[PDB]
Amino acid sequence: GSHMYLRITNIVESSFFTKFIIYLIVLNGITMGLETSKTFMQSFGVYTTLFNQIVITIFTIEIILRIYVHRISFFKDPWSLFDFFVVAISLVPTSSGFEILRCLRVLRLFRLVTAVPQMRKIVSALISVIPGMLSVIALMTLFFYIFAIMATCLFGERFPEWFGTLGESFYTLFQVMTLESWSMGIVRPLMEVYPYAWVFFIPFIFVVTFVMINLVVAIIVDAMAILNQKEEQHIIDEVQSH
Amino acid sequence: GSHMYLRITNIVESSFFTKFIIYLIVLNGITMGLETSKTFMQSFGVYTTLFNQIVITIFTIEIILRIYVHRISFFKDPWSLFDFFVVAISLVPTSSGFEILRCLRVLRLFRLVTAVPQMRKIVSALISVIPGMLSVIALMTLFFYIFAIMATCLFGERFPEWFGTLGESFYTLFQVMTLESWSMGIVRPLMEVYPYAWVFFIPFIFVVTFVMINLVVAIIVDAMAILNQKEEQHIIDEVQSH
Amino acid sequence: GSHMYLRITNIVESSFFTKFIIYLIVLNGITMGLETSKTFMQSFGVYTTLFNQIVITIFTIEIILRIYVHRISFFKDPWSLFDFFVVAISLVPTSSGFEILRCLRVLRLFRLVTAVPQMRKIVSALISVIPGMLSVIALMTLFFYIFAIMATCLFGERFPEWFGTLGESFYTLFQVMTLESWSMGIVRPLMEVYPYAWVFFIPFIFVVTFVMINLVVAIIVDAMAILNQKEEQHIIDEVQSH
Amino acid sequence: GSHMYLRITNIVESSFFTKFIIYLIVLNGITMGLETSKTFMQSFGVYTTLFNQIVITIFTIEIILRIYVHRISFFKDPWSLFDFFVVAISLVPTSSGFEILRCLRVLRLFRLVTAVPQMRKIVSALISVIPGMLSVIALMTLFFYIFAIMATCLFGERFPEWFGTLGESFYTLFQVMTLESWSMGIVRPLMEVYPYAWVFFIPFIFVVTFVMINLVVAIIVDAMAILNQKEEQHIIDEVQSH
Ligand SMILES: CCCCCCCCCCCCCC(=O)OC[C@H](COP(=O)(O)OCC[N+](C)(C)C)OC(=O)CCCCCCCCCCCCC
Ligand SMILES: CCCCCCCCCCCCCC(=O)OC[C@H](COP(=O)(O)OCC[N+](C)(C)C)OC(=O)CCCCCCCCCCCCC
Ligand SMILES: CCCCCCCCCCCCCC(=O)OC[C@H](COP(=O)(O)OCC[N+](C)(C)C)OC(=O)CCCCCCCCCCCCC
Ligand SMILES: CCCCCCCCCCCCCC(=O)OC[C@H](COP(=O)(O)OCC[N+](C)(C)C)OC(=O)CCCCCCCCCCCCC
Repeated sequence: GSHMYLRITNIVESSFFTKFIIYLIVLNGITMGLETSKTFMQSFGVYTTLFNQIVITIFTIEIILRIYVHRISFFKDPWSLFDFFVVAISLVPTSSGFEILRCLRVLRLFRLVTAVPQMRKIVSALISVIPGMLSVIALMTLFFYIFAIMATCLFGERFPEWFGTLGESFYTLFQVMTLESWSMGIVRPLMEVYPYAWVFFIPFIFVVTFVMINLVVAIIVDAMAILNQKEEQHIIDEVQSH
Repeated sequence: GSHMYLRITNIVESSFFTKFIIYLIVLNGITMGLETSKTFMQSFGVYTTLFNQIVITIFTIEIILRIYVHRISFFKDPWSLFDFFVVAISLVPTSSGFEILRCLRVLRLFRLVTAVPQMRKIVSALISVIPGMLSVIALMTLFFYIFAIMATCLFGERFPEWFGTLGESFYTLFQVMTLESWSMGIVRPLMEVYPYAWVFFIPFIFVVTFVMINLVVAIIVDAMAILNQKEEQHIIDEVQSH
Repeated sequence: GSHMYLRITNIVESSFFTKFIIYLIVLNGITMGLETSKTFMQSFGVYTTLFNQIVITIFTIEIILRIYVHRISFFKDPWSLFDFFVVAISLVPTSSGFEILRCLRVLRLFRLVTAVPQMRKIVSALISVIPGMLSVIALMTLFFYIFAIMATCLFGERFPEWFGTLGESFYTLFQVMTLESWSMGIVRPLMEVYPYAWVFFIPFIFVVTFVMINLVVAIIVDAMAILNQKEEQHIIDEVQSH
Repeated sequence: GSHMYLRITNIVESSFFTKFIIYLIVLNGITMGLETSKTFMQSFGVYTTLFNQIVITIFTIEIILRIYVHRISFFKDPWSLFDFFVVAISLVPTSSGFEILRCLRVLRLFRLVTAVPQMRKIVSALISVIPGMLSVIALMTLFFYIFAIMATCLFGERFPEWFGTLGESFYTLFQVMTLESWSMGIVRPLMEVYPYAWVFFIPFIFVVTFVMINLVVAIIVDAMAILNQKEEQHIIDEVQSH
């Protein structure tokens, strides 16, 4: 039994195997770039379509193998779960009146992140910030929800494209947060009917802007506070212990 | 006497009471989201209106109770003052030719910030920066006031929508500070009549931008200077005292 | 002789004198805000005009006095030089076919910065950064000059409003640096004639953006490097000297 | 032999030589600014054209000399390589149906950066950050490539100006990253046909924005972590060694 199992485990945990997979990702990447062109597709079109159907069958083996080799531990791995879903997507057939999935196929190129350790590290690094930010995101989202409800009620009847709905207002308030056209595009028009509308949007811009800056400052200053704690230990320990 | 008073104080300072209040906030939140839809309002409309009239009577008890339990100390509490005003708003009746207040009702969902300690902390944290910034805000506001007066006098007669008034110019100068359409929307048009107008707006953009960046840098560098002072004490004390 | 001189020096260096001056600044401030309105000017117009002619004569005494009291040292003072020029401006009479100066009158409200120590400190603080930035500004300005010359030569004949002139191109390149309408407003139009124009503007946006961010980072990291040097001294001196 | 070689090496490594070169750069700079004007070119036009043909012959000597003096070491020098190419450009004759190069002539003013040590230092300083950023740029570029392919496939048939091509989509996605017109100009139009398009662009804006901020924070916090390591050594060494 454990004779057969290790036969595959030595294959899977192989460096070659990894490298081979990575080789395909890059190739199926270059492939999917060229499929973008209907010129290319009119000549070398069909070659590409089978290469796609190959790579995807190969990748399905890969995952089955990875699962057999890792069993439970695989579904406990964020990176493997990703690889499952991003290949699973590529399995569900175009046929069934949902041409959208034919467009998501290309998420399988994210496997290159999943398969290359220095990419993995970066992603892990970026993500590591988020869980501290969760409450602040929640507060900001509540803030949006309140203001979105208020604007729907104040401006939605005269300005329904922008505020007719909680979603329209959620969308407009995000545009205002990015400051895209907020004045020329949105508020200057609102004021033609609601002259005091600036009393809603300037303070919204102040709060939302102030928060994002403070978040950044908090992150930097709080992180530098830890590095200073860590110094105190090692500087004070070599003063005490010596 | 102090028999009856403590009967309520044990209720109010109850965890259950807090949790119950919080439960309503979330529900009256979800409620006010659905009121946004006239579809929903045409079916389940009236259920919602009474739930609103209940929650608001309940919340008025809550505050009366909170006041009896806390007396003076309550009106010395920013968080309670908020809760008073944000519920008071919700009391003043729609009737009296001011439909605006019907739209402010929803500020009562900010109680969720007021009622949940980790939200409270964040808000306290964000606000803690402001009092150091006060003079700089004052300087910036003076700067706006001077430039707003100057632009009203230079451009207001040909460009009254944007500069006819001190307020129009205050509003335009804030749009320029955010850089929304400043060139295409405002300055490029001004130059068609006042070719040297760029001499007003580029330097305004330099000053205002430079200041906001410097403020951020000052905050970070000045905060890291304190954390280094605090280290000196503990590092130097364990060198001296030992 | 030095009997008479000190008679005035005790007046000038008076706290009252300072406070009186500051009192006028605020009042002549509020005044110049109300002059903004032709409604107000049609009623209380003339009161205002004489108050202006008073304040300005008073301020001219002030400066003469300040000069007599300080002699050479006055013209060596940036803050006094400012006060000289910002009041001098207000002296040159509207008459002489230059209505622009009537609009600069209001720069005299900057005296409030000049006259209030906590404002003075802020301004001094903001300015303290600039001299380190001088070379980098020079580099950036050279960069603009080169790119402005290149764009005038590439795009100015088809796009003269935006690039016909070194100044037009200098102005457009600053708009691109702020990212105002850079694509929709400028580059997307250029591409209709010069399809590879993106090869000029994306890299311009990368360089200019990268530099401004790096400048900020350099300032923060370099400033935190000094505060760490200063610690080393005091931490190492109390280790050696004790 | 080494008699003749040193005759030139003393010339080239001369301070005067450097200063002379720098003098021309500034002059040929001022020159190329004035060539921008067809007024000036109609009067003093030809003077300028020969001055240009002189400066460029002189600069070609300079480089030949620099090469003879430095041999191999020259082509190992980024700054000299630059000087070679930026002067080489200026050699290839306008004639050959490529009027574009007549516009690149002016890159030779970048020699002033190359020739002035404090400029050199800045450029070296800015560049010093990039190699750490390489992987993150690669990740971001992969991200753009995936999203550009997806948008070409989702929106390119109805919105070909913006998404018809991988390049059009690459270009649009960069405009969205800068947030120029992203909503009013791009997404609001897309939604008229593809109402859920916001599900593509908001998350694209979140990822891309989050990353750029994190990069800046990482740089600052990671750099301050090194300066704290360096302190530990010198603070702990003067505790141990003394
Ligand atoms: C800290 C947590 C904060 C979380 C906040 C995130 C919530 C985001 C919800 C986004 C709303 C999604 C729906 C949307 O945008 O569309 C508006 C709809 C449509 O109105 P309706 O007129 O029904 O349109 C249907 C089409 N018709 C008329 C032709 C049949 O109108 C509606 O159906 C309104 C939907 C309201 C549902 C509210 C759910 C969120 C509960 C969060 C509670 C916060 C606690 C205080
Ligand atoms: C460090 C502190 C700095 C603080 C600065 C903040 C001041 C912000 C004031 C905002 C101005 C609010 C009024 C506004 O924007 O509207 C412009 C008005 C209206 O002109 P008007 O033609 O009267 O319009 C009335 C309508 N009508 C003609 C049909 C009867 O025209 C006016 O009435 C002008 C109002 C001028 C009042 C000035 C009050 C601020 C005093 C601050 C003193 C600073 C010390 C140097
Ligand atoms: C590190 C230092 C960098 C400093 C760079 C800052 C220089 C900024 C200069 C701004 C240019 C100001 C003039 C401007 O923008 O207008 C363009 C003019 C007008 O052309 P034109 O056709 O003569 O128009 C006159 C009107 N007309 C035809 C009806 C008689 O066309 C011209 O006259 C062009 C003016 C060129 C003068 C150049 C002066 C700057 C020398 C900096 C040297 C850098 C060293 C490499
Ligand atoms: C971490 C590394 C990431 C690096 C990503 C950077 C790649 C950027 C490539 C930019 C694409 C340049 C071409 C472009 O934008 O134009 C689109 C073309 C033109 O379509 P087409 O219809 O042939 O137009 C020709 C004109 N016609 C029809 C009249 C004869 O359509 C095409 O030809 C599409 C070109 C696809 C080539 C893909 C090359 C990049 C391979 C990167 C592999 C990533 C590994 C996962």
